[PDB]
Amino acid sequence: SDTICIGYHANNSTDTVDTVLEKNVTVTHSVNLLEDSHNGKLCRLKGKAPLQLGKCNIAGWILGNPECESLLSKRSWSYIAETPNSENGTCYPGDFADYEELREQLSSVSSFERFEIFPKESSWPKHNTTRGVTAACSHARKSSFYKNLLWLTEANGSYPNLSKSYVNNQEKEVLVLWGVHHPSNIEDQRTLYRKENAYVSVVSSNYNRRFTPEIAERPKVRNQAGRMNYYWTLLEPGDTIIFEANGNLIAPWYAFALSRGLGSGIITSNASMDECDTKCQTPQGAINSSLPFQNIHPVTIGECPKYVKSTKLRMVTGLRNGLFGAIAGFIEGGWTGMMDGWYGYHHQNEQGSGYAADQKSTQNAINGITNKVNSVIEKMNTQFTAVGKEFNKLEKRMENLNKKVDDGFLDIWTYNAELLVLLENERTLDFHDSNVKNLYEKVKNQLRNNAKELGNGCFEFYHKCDNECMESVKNGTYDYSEE
Amino acid sequence: SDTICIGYHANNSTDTVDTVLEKNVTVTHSVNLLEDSHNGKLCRLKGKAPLQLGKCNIAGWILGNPECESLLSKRSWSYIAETPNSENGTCYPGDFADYEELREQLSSVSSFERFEIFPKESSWPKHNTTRGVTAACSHARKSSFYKNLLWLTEANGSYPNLSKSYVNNQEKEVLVLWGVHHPSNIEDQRTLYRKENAYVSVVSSNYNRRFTPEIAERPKVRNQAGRMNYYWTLLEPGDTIIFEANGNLIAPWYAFALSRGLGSGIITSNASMDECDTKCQTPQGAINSSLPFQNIHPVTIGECPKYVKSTKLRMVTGLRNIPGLFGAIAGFIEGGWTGMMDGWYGYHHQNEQGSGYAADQKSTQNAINGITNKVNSVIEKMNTQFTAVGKEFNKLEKRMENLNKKVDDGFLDIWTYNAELLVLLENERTLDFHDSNVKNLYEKVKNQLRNNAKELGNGCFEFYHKCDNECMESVKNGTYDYPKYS
Amino acid sequence: SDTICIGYHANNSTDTVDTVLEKNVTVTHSVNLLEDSHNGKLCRLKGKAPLQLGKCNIAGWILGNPECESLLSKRSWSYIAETPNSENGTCYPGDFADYEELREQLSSVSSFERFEIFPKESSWPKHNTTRGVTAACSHARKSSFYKNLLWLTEANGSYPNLSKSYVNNQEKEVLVLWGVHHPSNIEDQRTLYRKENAYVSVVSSNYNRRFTPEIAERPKVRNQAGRMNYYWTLLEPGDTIIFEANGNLIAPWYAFALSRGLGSGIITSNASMDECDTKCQTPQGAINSSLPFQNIHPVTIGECPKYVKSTKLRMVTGLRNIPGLFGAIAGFIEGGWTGMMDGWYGYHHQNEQGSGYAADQKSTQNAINGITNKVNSVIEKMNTQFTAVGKEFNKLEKRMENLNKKVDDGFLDIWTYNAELLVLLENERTLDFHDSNVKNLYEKVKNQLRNNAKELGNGCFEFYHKCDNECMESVKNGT
Ligand SMILES: *[C@@H]1O[C@H](CO)[C@@H](O[C@@H]2O[C@H](CO)[C@@H](O[C@@H]3O[C@H](CO[C@H]4O[C@H](CO)[C@@H](O)[C@H](O[C@H]5O[C@H](CO)[C@@H](O)[C@H](O)[C@@H]5O)[C@@H]4O)[C@@H](O)[C@H](O[C@H]4O[C@H](CO)[C@@H](O)[C@H](O)[C@@H]4O)[C@@H]3O)[C@H](O)[C@H]2NC(C)=O)[C@H](O)[C@H]1NC(C)=O
Ligand SMILES: *[C@@H]1O[C@H](CO)[C@@H](O[C@@H]2O[C@H](CO)[C@@H](O[C@@H]3O[C@H](CO[C@H]4O[C@H](CO)[C@@H](O)[C@H](O)[C@@H]4O)[C@@H](O)[C@H](O[C@H]4O[C@H](CO)[C@@H](O)[C@H](O)[C@@H]4O)[C@@H]3O)[C@H](O)[C@H]2NC(C)=O)[C@H](O)[C@H]1NC(C)=O
Ligand SMILES: *[C@@H]1O[C@H](CO)[C@@H](O[C@@H]2O[C@H](CO)[C@@H](O[C@@H]3O[C@H](CO)[C@@H](O)[C@H](O)[C@@H]3O)[C@H](O)[C@H]2NC(C)=O)[C@H](O)[C@H]1NC(C)=O
Ligand SMILES: *[C@@H]1O[C@H](CO)[C@@H](O[C@@H]2O[C@H](CO)[C@@H](O)[C@H](O)[C@H]2NC(C)=O)[C@H](O)[C@H]1NC(C)=O
Ligand SMILES: *[C@@H]1O[C@H](CO)[C@@H](O[C@@H]2O[C@H](CO)[C@@H](O)[C@H](O)[C@H]2NC(C)=O)[C@H](O)[C@H]1NC(C)=O
Ligand SMILES: *[C@@H]1O[C@H](CO)[C@@H](O[C@@H]2O[C@H](CO)[C@@H](O)[C@H](O)[C@H]2NC(C)=O)[C@H](O)[C@H]1NC(C)=O
Ligand SMILES: *[C@@H]1O[C@H](CO)[C@@H](O[C@@H]2O[C@H](CO)[C@@H](O)[C@H](O)[C@H]2NC(C)=O)[C@H](O)[C@H]1NC(C)=O
Ligand SMILES: *[C@@H]1O[C@H](CO)[C@@H](O)[C@H](O)[C@H]1NC(C)=O
Ligand SMILES: *[C@@H]1O[C@H](CO)[C@@H](O)[C@H](O)[C@H]1NC(C)=O
Ligand SMILES: *[C@@H]1O[C@H](CO)[C@@H](O)[C@H](O)[C@H]1NC(C)=O
Ligand SMILES: *[C@@H]1O[C@H](CO)[C@@H](O)[C@H](O)[C@H]1NC(C)=O
Ligand SMILES: *[C@@H]1O[C@H](CO)[C@@H](O)[C@H](O)[C@H]1NC(C)=O
Ligand SMILES: *[C@@H]1O[C@H](CO)[C@@H](O)[C@H](O)[C@H]1NC(C)=O
Ligand SMILES: *[C@@H]1O[C@H](CO)[C@@H](O)[C@H](O)[C@H]1NC(C)=O
Ligand SMILES: *[C@@H]1O[C@H](CO)[C@@H](O)[C@H](O)[C@H]1NC(C)=O
Ligand SMILES: *[C@@H]1O[C@H](CO)[C@@H](O)[C@H](O)[C@H]1NC(C)=O
Ligand SMILES: *[C@@H]1O[C@H](CO)[C@@H](O)[C@H](O)[C@H]1NC(C)=O
Repeated sequence: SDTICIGYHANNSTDTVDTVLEKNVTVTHSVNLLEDSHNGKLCRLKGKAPLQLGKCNIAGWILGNPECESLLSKRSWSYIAETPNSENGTCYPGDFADYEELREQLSSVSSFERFEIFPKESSWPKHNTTRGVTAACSHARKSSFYKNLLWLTEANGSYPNLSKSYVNNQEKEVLVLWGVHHPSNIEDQRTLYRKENAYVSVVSSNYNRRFTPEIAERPKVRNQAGRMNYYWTLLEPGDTIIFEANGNLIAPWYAFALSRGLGSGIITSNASMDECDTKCQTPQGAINSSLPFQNIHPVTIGECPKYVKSTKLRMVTGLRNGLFGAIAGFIEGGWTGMMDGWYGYHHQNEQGSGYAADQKSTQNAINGITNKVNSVIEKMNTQFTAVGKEFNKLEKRMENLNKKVDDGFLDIWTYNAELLVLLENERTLDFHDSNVKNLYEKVKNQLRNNAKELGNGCFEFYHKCDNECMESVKNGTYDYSEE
Repeated sequence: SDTICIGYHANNSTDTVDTVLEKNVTVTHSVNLLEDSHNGKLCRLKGKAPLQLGKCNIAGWILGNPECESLLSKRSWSYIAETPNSENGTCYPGDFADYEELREQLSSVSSFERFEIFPKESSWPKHNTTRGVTAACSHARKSSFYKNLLWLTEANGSYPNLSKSYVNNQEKEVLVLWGVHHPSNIEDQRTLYRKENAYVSVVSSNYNRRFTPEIAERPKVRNQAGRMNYYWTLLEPGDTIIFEANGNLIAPWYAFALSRGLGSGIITSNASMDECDTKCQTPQGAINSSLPFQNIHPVTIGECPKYVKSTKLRMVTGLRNIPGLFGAIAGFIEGGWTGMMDGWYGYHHQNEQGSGYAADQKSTQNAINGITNKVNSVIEKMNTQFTAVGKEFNKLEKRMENLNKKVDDGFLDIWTYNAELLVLLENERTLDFHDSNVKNLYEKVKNQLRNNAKELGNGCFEFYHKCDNECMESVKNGTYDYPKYS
Repeated sequence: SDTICIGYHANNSTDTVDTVLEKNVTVTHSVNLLEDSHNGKLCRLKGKAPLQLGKCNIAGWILGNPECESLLSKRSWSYIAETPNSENGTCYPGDFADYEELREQLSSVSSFERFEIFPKESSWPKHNTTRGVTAACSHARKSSFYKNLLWLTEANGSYPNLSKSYVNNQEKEVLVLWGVHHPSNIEDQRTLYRKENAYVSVVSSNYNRRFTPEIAERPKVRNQAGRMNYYWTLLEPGDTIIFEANGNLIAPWYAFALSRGLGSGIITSNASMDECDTKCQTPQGAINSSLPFQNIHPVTIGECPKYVKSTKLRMVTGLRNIPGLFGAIAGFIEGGWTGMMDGWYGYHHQNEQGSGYAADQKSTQNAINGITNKVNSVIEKMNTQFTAVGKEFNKLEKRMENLNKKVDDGFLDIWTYNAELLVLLENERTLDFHDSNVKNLYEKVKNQLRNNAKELGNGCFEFYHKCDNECMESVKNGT
């Protein structure tokens, strides 16, 4: 007897997917949508390396703590990496005004340039510029001080009025930092500033603040009962800043001209830097930006996949290894032997035997599933952003609001991703079930009376069929010689 | 021989939709789910017109900058519209305390009424009330000052202690604003206030602050080295506010009795206002709220379609236009019928009495009702809370500004993804549905005409027996007398 | 002649669901996905009862308003419940610094220990410790004061310098509260403090502030033109706090050692407490947390279903009830069988030995298992973290308040839309599924009886050969 069979692919694949109706379905071909690995390194974003702070936090780096590396020239960075629990910040204890705010300002800086705003050798001719050192800020076992500030003191029994101004002719924003010293007793205030009641005044076109030292005994920090409060402001292009004091000023020595870029952010990381590039950086390492979802870390920088709590997001592209009754229905098994398509034919006649795929229906199915995967992947809108937000000890409400935002996006993206994969995996299998059922009915319609339907997807020809009648039948031309 | 064919509609439509399996599919009918047009005007929200500030920002308007129009009547507004050239604010340089907070609080009011809190002519018998004008607040080429504040100065060589109180009897909140002058040198401090050390004190039942002038040389803004700081508080009904100073006070002259309503916001727009109503205002113009999505602007006020980055959201309602999951459409019935123009699905008959198309009304009306219900569900399930998306943050609120941007951008990402895929997937489902309606019509006829006709394999049945117009009507209305012909 | 029929289940159910194509479809079985009821009481979260403040707000409780002495002995809680009449707070008028911030801090406290930081009887030997009472803080018709603070005044014509330190040896954070008095006139300043210009100083390793009294005429609140501003700080373990003053200090008397727990929150509720447990508390009452969605209240504490504006989220699990896409149900098999009560799909046989219905167990069991897996996926994929939705903002934080409102409202719109459409679309898919299982059941037998029977067109086959009960069982068993 002669036979033409319609059937589908099977292979040695062990891939499993989940579907809305069935868990743990072994499938022939599949695509993973979930980034779940990282390279364990810090990499370049947008071509530039990050600003690496090493032993310091931003306070110590921006103030110039003697244990931190100085930036002498103009530099650029993609994001900032500080390590956890950096211990070199404000070596002299005090309050850093709007510290988190300043950290956020430095996260959106494309270029950054240190310059000597009030040069130490020439700006203070009637004050002592070389005695302002302390053991709290020592380096290599010798006392020192912040490299960007200058602790002025009395000279020859007097601390005269000082008035120092600076005009921003840099055609960009200038970040100016300064300090105010608060002694632990009036003896030290008298010794250093030759006055009991001093003041500091700092003004620009849009900044204006007056400081008066407050003297009291305090618990010792870094063996210091005194305090220095740190302050900063952004001087607009063309604007001037005026410093006026008769005591206690920790004066600007170096300041920073800066250029703004894309908003970036700060990564806390114990990971080391490497000679890699990336479109998306996480605290434990860089991740590929090709898939729509990732489960490595919710706080990322770059053009990043959405963070999900999922551990598996596997999308079926092939077949069971149903809704339309053929696959796992009346055609109960796949053909490992057919290795050139998803759907096709098996012939058995006197002229020879073997499997062959139907190129038309397989190519249509391959092209459609490809469009489906590309839509799940490429419809994902991806802007360059920095997720992280920093809040101080009196911003717990803002911190919890930020956590409620990140967590809600996580719940929405996790649920929708899980269910999308479950439902569309079901749809993809029905699509294959319907492509083979339509292939069967196409041949049945052509083979109207010339064959018996065996009920297994196979038709036994009455008309004697060689290897020549079939090529016309699989090419869909038939002339409906009874044995 | 006589023949009855099953087929589906085709027309001259050029609409294209995308589906999960195929992009750019030509279809007979489709619906747009994406608002992509606005009317270019500012409209009334919740029945009320916005406050239009024109040349002024809220600061200049509320202080009474001499270049701003004063409000003589009691009025109401749903939101505030300032223009990109709103440049007239604090004409005398200084800090406006909690400015953004005041902008948000003033953005929608049930009633608003300016009134003379401390009449200039009668409240300060021992101070100079006529010398406090400056070129920084010039008007008509003459020095001037804010119309709602009064710059008190010394009179006859003395600036006496002042203590002025006001009881809120307005049975609503009163917005009281005031200022503090900070001279640029001690000579000016002496000349105007006859003291080097002055203070200002302002107290209510829940507001309590003391100000002392700080004198220093400062860079000149609008040719002023001095500074004036502006302050405000909302005095609750029945409460008292007390001003105490011996110098430097920029005193309240007019205040505002107001009732605030549900929180609104500020629109920055160069669009003109019109006598239109809307549920959703956008900076470039009002938009309809009938569709679930819009791509006009992310920052809107009202009950608004969700903002998406999509450029096209077209939902198929009809069929592939050919002038498949179930094998019929674009399968064995490979083409549509331009000739059938009164339904989606139907028949072509040819017998000795004539030929022509006819739509199957039952199955067509069923499909129209389902697709209608499907489109209405996609549209009407969209809950949109009244919201004012915009948020203003000052130079020290950058983290807050980025948190607000992360919220708007996260919602944009969720809604764009969900909108695109919903249309991609439901477009596929709608086409499967039409394909399955044609299969069931074809199979319905095949069951009726069991052996009395040959299946040609293209949607057509070749009758063995002669079939007239009562027989053809019998097949199309599903009362085919099968035994009669066997 | 002998007949075998394929059909589907029908019952007396009146449940209705909506589908994307058709509203209000009567179905045989369904599951509710929407929690829409609550028990009307306050319950224990994570095993611990809430702190009920009753007549007091948090200011009155933490400061020790004399009308809150019944709250001085509560030490552990899961969340805080204030009532709509919580009116006893700062009985002496003034500003409470970072009050909302402190309310959020106390929302995340596991254990709480009040302790006498500066004992009134022994810490102030040269000041008057018994005169600092006022009618603004009355108790039992006698002037009084906060039970956790001490209003120090001059003794015998002088208010001497004071310096008091405290070392946190509690091995946990110590919440320290204090105040600064601001009289309305300089006569009262001299009377209480023997000084016109005083100062207060409070310092630790990370806190540093100096306060100066401001003397001015003020409107009277609770008959007081004076003011007391309230302050606090969290003292780190091992750190020292130093109080220094020569006047106007309202000194700490008791402080609080606290241990943080899971971040929780504050509920305002008129509901009474009961001896119940819940994984989710709402202001009107506790709710079940089993379903993925609830419509009771958007501001919840616990592991909570997502809040939706929906009034009905019913998912069909069974079939159209007749007491489609694949053409059988409501197609050529126009009705369901109330008689078949042992399955969703099955057969009716009629031959010379008898008649009756029989469910096809394989196809029914396969369908029941698949629909079960689907219902469980919709439910169990819902990630539910312990959260406290609520956020409190003061009169100068409207922008923050409206940003929090935009966040809550955005999540509500996303979840409502997605829930409604998921149910409409999966209800359609579920009904399509049943239509397809009966079509495949019909087609299986039609292939089996290729020439031996006439297809009647209603799901029934008229046997040509006489078919007995072993022939019938083989057709129903596919043998
Ligand atoms: C309650 O709290 C108040 C605070 O509000 C206390 O008031 C303060 O008390 C302290 C001590 O009681 C006062 O400090 C003293 O100041 C005098 C005045 O010194 C000045 O006057 C002289 C010239 O006019 C000169 O002697 C001084 O020179 C000092 O400073 C320079 C700095 O370079 C240095 O070179 C010198 O060597 C001197 O150090 C200065 O110009 C000062 O003379 C006192 O010295 C005494 O104390 C120190 C330390 O104890 C000791 O070393 C000396 O031997 C000497 O015995 C001292 O420093 C402060 O001025 C007060 N402040 C106010 C506002 O009144 C009050 O005392 C507290 N009461 C109680 C009961 O505790
Ligand atoms: C370091 O910093 C301190 C504080 O910042 C400065 O101290 C101030 O210095 C100014 C300038 O000398 C002082 O102002 C002066 O006040 C004198 C007194 O004026 C009052 O009394 C007279 C007569 O009773 C009245 O006519 C007058 O209207 C006032 O009521 C004035 O007479 C001075 O004017 C002289 O200088 C100006 C220019 O500056 C001329 O135009 C005049 O013609 C006149 O010759 C002057 O205005 C001020 O009092 C000081 N403050 C304090 C708190 O003492 C230091 O000067 C500064 N530098 C140094 C080196 O210490
Ligand atoms: C920069 O960072 C380093 C590392 O954190 C700092 O060195 C550390 O300084 C702390 C504080 O002084 C030391 O702790 C103290 O040790 C001393 C002596 O043992 C003791 O008296 C204190 O009670 C406390 O235990 C710590 O041991 C020390 N560690 C090392 C490795 O040196 C340094 O101070 C920082 N310098 C600047 C300028 O920021
Ligand atoms: C600033 O103060 C320092 C220390 O008080 C002065 O340093 C002294 O300088 C002389 C030379 O002029 C040396 O002989 C001393 O040994 C230095 N003392 C110390 C402790 O190093 C310094 O001179 C002062 N600055 C100016 C400009 O006079
Ligand atoms: C109101 O706004 C106008 C325009 O912003 C101001 O006029 C400008 O004033 C500056 C002086 O600082 C000049 O440099 C410009 O040439 C002016 N522009 C025009 C078009 O005249 C005006 O001063 C503002 N007035 C007040 C009271 O705020
Ligand atoms: C005007 O009011 C002030 C304050 O009420 C009176 O007293 C002065 O107050 C300031 C504080 O702002 C102190 O620095 C002064 O020392 C006070 N003057 C004294 C004590 O004589 C002032 O007396 C009042 N003016 C008149 C004319 O009564
Ligand atoms: C505790 O709260 C009550 C009510 O909120 C406070 O005031 C009572 O209010 C009404 C009159 O307005 C009456 O019940 C009593 O006359 C009021 N009581 C008193 C003592 O005035 C009460 O003052 C609050 N107590 C404290 C210490 O804050
Ligand atoms: C999933 O299927 C694989 C075979 O494909 C099997 O080895 C494994 O145990 C299954 N896991 C289950 C049923 O949980
Ligand atoms: C103070 O005297 C020293 C003496 O060595 C001198 O070097 C310094 O320049 C003087 N300070 C001045 C002139 O401001
Ligand atoms: C889309 O379809 C239209 C109409 O058939 C056709 O003209 C156009 O070339 C197609 N291509 C794209 C990219 O839209
Ligand atoms: C808004 O809808 C109305 C009613 O359908 C319509 O007349 C109007 O043109 C629409 N406007 C815009 C801008 O779409
Ligand atoms: C100052 O004195 C003149 C003449 O006595 C008088 O006209 C004027 O009103 C006085 N100033 C004030 C504020 O009354
Ligand atoms: C107020 O000041 C002006 C100067 O601008 C002066 O001419 C006038 O007389 C003064 N009036 C009083 C009452 O002092
Ligand atoms: C069906 O068509 C026949 C032929 O004209 C007609 O006589 C009969 O009334 C129709 N039955 C219906 C519409 O139910
Ligand atoms: C829905 O259908 C039922 C019949 O099962 C009917 O009683 C009811 O009135 C219909 N409408 C609503 C809103 O329930
Ligand atoms: C404190 O003051 C009260 C009343 O003012 C008085 O009865 C008491 O004896 C005083 N005690 C001391 C120690 O001064
Ligand atoms: C101080 O006040 C107490 C309060 O009772 C009093 O007994 C004593 O006599 C007063 N005088 C002195 C010097 O202690």
